Amino acid sequence: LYFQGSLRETSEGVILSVIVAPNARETKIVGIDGTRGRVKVNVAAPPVKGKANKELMKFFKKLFGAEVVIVRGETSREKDLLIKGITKKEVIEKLEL
Ligand code: NA
Repeated sequence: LYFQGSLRETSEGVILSVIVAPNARETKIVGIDGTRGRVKVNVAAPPVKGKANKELMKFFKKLFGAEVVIVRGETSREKDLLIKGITKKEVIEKLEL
């Protein structure tokens, strides 16, 4: 199981496909869902008032040093994040740290 199954590079940056679980002890990557092609991300925020979406974006903006926006799944557990202006190679390097 590699992170490459959860990423693709468009003209704008990298779309990182995640599957979240809120109410977690710590925001962190906890796995890879090999069937869905998504990174399993625990989010230390409640799923109310957009707080889990905010925490998710904050985590990845800090990790990648780039603006992160939700492009699909704002009200789903399965969310696609656009990491603007970054390459897939850079995203893989940072996910593997
Ligand atoms: Na939310």
